Amino acid sequence: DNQRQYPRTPLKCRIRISHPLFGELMAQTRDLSDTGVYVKHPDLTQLPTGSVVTGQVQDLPIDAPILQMEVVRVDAEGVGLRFLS
Ligand SMILES: Nc1nc2c(ncn2[C@@H]2O[C@@H]3COP(=O)(O)O[C@H]4[C@@H](O)[C@H](n5cnc6c(=O)[nH]c(N)nc65)O[C@@H]4COP(=O)(O)O[C@H]3[C@H]2O)c(=O)[nH]1
Ligand SMILES: Nc1nc2c(ncn2[C@@H]2O[C@@H]3COP(=O)(O)O[C@H]4[C@@H](O)[C@H](n5cnc6c(=O)[nH]c(N)nc65)O[C@@H]4COP(=O)(O)O[C@H]3[C@H]2O)c(=O)[nH]1
Repeated sequence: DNQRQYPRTPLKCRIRISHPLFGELMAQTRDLSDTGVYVKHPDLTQLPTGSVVTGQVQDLPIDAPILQMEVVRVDAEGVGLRFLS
Protein backbone atom coordinates (compact mmCIF):
# COMPACT_ATOMS: atom_id res chain seq x y z
CA ASP A 1 0.00 0.00 0.00
CA ASN A 2 2.90 2.44 0.62
CA GLN A 3 3.09 4.57 -2.52
CA ARG A 4 5.96 6.80 -1.41
CA GLN A 5 9.21 6.11 -3.26
CA TYR A 6 11.21 7.67 -0.45
CA PRO A 7 10.36 8.00 3.25
CA ARG A 8 9.50 11.32 4.84
CA THR A 9 11.02 12.59 8.08
CA PRO A 10 10.13 15.69 10.10
CA LEU A 11 12.17 18.72 9.23
CA LYS A 12 11.37 22.26 10.27
CA CYS A 13 13.38 25.09 8.81
CA ARG A 14 12.77 28.54 7.43
CA ILE A 15 12.40 28.50 3.66
CA ARG A 16 11.98 31.32 1.17
CA ILE A 17 9.40 30.38 -1.49
CA SER A 18 9.42 32.51 -4.66
CA HIS A 19 7.37 32.51 -7.84
CA PRO A 20 7.67 34.82 -10.88
CA LEU A 21 4.09 36.08 -10.68
CA PHE A 22 2.96 35.37 -7.13
CA GLY A 23 5.94 36.92 -5.32
CA GLU A 24 7.79 35.54 -2.36
CA LEU A 25 7.31 34.64 1.21
CA MET A 26 9.06 33.10 4.14
CA ALA A 27 7.57 29.79 5.25
CA GLN A 28 8.60 26.73 7.22
CA THR A 29 9.06 23.18 6.13
CA ARG A 30 7.37 20.36 7.95
CA ASP A 31 8.71 17.15 6.45
CA LEU A 32 11.09 16.03 3.77
CA SER A 33 12.02 13.12 1.60
CA ASP A 34 14.55 12.81 -1.19
CA THR A 35 11.80 13.73 -3.67
CA GLY A 36 9.67 16.38 -1.95
CA VAL A 37 8.87 18.63 0.95
CA TYR A 38 5.80 19.92 2.71
CA VAL A 39 5.90 23.65 3.30
CA LYS A 40 3.51 25.24 5.79
CA HIS A 41 2.14 28.73 5.28
CA PRO A 42 -1.51 29.83 4.96
CA ASP A 43 -0.65 32.04 1.97
CA LEU A 44 0.70 29.09 -0.02
CA THR A 45 -2.61 27.21 0.07
CA GLN A 46 -4.03 28.81 -3.07
CA LEU A 47 -1.04 28.19 -5.36
CA PRO A 48 -2.38 26.24 -8.36
CA THR A 49 -1.16 22.67 -8.59
CA GLY A 50 1.55 22.59 -11.22
CA SER A 51 2.97 25.91 -10.07
CA VAL A 52 6.71 25.90 -10.06
CA VAL A 53 8.27 27.74 -7.16
CA THR A 54 11.82 28.14 -6.02
CA GLY A 55 12.71 27.46 -2.44
CA GLN A 56 15.85 28.20 -0.51
CA VAL A 57 16.40 27.43 3.13
CA GLN A 58 17.41 30.43 5.21
CA ASP A 59 19.81 31.00 8.08
CA LEU A 60 22.28 28.23 7.21
CA PRO A 61 26.04 28.75 7.74
CA ILE A 62 26.55 28.15 4.01
CA ASP A 63 24.33 29.45 1.20
CA ALA A 64 21.63 26.84 0.69
CA PRO A 65 20.80 25.45 -2.80
CA ILE A 66 17.97 27.11 -4.68
CA LEU A 67 15.56 24.37 -5.57
CA GLN A 68 12.91 24.28 -8.24
CA MET A 69 9.76 22.63 -6.93
CA GLU A 70 6.39 21.76 -8.33
CA VAL A 71 3.24 22.28 -6.27
CA VAL A 72 1.63 18.87 -6.40
CA ARG A 73 -1.08 19.53 -3.82
CA VAL A 74 -2.44 22.07 -1.38
CA ASP A 75 -4.24 21.64 1.88
CA ALA A 76 -5.54 23.82 4.71
CA GLU A 77 -2.04 24.49 6.04
CA GLY A 78 0.36 24.61 3.09
CA VAL A 79 1.61 22.77 0.05
CA GLY A 80 3.22 19.50 -0.91
CA LEU A 81 6.13 20.13 -3.26
CA ARG A 82 8.14 17.84 -5.50
CA PHE A 83 11.72 18.69 -6.40
CA LEU A 84 12.20 19.07 -10.10
CA SER A 85 14.56 16.86 -12.10
N1 LIG B 1 -2.18 13.73 -2.82
C1 LIG B 1 -1.38 13.53 -1.76
N2 LIG B 1 -1.86 13.75 -0.55
C2 LIG B 1 -0.90 13.50 0.37
C3 LIG B 1 0.42 13.14 0.18
N3 LIG B 1 1.06 12.99 1.40
C4 LIG B 1 0.16 13.34 2.27
N4 LIG B 1 -1.05 13.65 1.71
C5 LIG B 1 -2.26 14.11 2.36
O1 LIG B 1 -1.94 14.52 3.66
C6 LIG B 1 -2.64 13.67 4.62
C7 LIG B 1 -1.81 13.46 5.86
O2 LIG B 1 -0.63 12.69 5.54
P1 LIG B 1 0.31 12.09 6.66
O3 LIG B 1 0.36 12.95 7.90
O4 LIG B 1 1.61 11.66 6.07
O5 LIG B 1 -0.53 10.81 7.21
C8 LIG B 1 -0.67 9.74 6.32
C9 LIG B 1 0.40 8.68 6.47
O6 LIG B 1 0.75 8.45 7.82
C10 LIG B 1 -0.35 7.50 5.87
N5 LIG B 1 -0.25 7.34 4.43
C11 LIG B 1 -1.24 7.36 3.49
N6 LIG B 1 -0.82 6.97 2.31
C12 LIG B 1 0.51 6.66 2.49
C13 LIG B 1 1.48 6.14 1.63
O7 LIG B 1 1.39 5.87 0.43
N7 LIG B 1 2.70 5.93 2.27
C14 LIG B 1 2.94 6.12 3.62
N8 LIG B 1 4.18 5.91 4.05
N9 LIG B 1 2.04 6.67 4.41
C15 LIG B 1 0.85 6.84 3.83
O8 LIG B 1 -1.69 7.64 6.22
C16 LIG B 1 -1.92 8.95 6.75
C17 LIG B 1 -3.22 9.50 6.25
O9 LIG B 1 -3.19 9.44 4.81
P2 LIG B 1 -4.30 10.28 4.03
O10 LIG B 1 -5.65 9.94 4.62
O11 LIG B 1 -4.13 9.92 2.59
O12 LIG B 1 -4.11 11.82 4.39
C18 LIG B 1 -2.99 12.44 3.81
C19 LIG B 1 -3.35 13.06 2.48
O13 LIG B 1 -4.58 13.76 2.53
C20 LIG B 1 0.90 12.89 -1.10
O14 LIG B 1 2.04 12.59 -1.47
N10 LIG B 1 -0.08 13.20 -2.05
N1 LIG C 1 7.87 15.49 1.93
C1 LIG C 1 6.73 15.59 1.26
N2 LIG C 1 6.69 15.37 -0.05
C2 LIG C 1 5.43 15.47 -0.53
C3 LIG C 1 4.26 15.79 0.12
N3 LIG C 1 3.17 15.77 -0.74
C4 LIG C 1 3.72 15.45 -1.88
N4 LIG C 1 5.09 15.32 -1.84
C5 LIG C 1 6.03 15.01 -2.90
O1 LIG C 1 5.35 15.08 -4.13
C6 LIG C 1 5.47 13.78 -4.77
C7 LIG C 1 4.29 13.51 -5.65
O2 LIG C 1 3.11 13.58 -4.92
P1 LIG C 1 1.72 13.08 -5.55
O3 LIG C 1 1.74 13.45 -7.02
O4 LIG C 1 0.60 13.45 -4.68
O5 LIG C 1 1.90 11.50 -5.64
C8 LIG C 1 1.78 10.77 -4.41
C9 LIG C 1 0.38 10.28 -4.07
O6 LIG C 1 -0.36 9.89 -5.23
C10 LIG C 1 0.72 9.06 -3.25
N5 LIG C 1 0.84 9.35 -1.82
C11 LIG C 1 1.97 9.29 -1.04
N6 LIG C 1 1.71 9.56 0.21
C12 LIG C 1 0.34 9.74 0.27
C13 LIG C 1 -0.53 10.02 1.36
O7 LIG C 1 -0.25 10.20 2.55
N7 LIG C 1 -1.87 10.08 0.96
C14 LIG C 1 -2.29 9.98 -0.34
N8 LIG C 1 -3.61 10.10 -0.56
N9 LIG C 1 -1.48 9.73 -1.35
C15 LIG C 1 -0.19 9.62 -0.98
O8 LIG C 1 1.94 8.54 -3.70
C16 LIG C 1 2.49 9.45 -4.67
C17 LIG C 1 3.98 9.44 -4.59
O9 LIG C 1 4.39 9.97 -3.26
P2 LIG C 1 5.94 10.26 -3.16
O10 LIG C 1 6.82 9.26 -3.84
O11 LIG C 1 6.09 10.66 -1.72
O12 LIG C 1 6.14 11.59 -4.06
C18 LIG C 1 5.65 12.83 -3.59
C19 LIG C 1 6.67 13.62 -2.83
O13 LIG C 1 7.96 13.65 -3.37
C20 LIG C 1 4.30 15.99 1.53
O14 LIG C 1 3.38 16.28 2.29
N10 LIG C 1 5.61 15.88 2.00
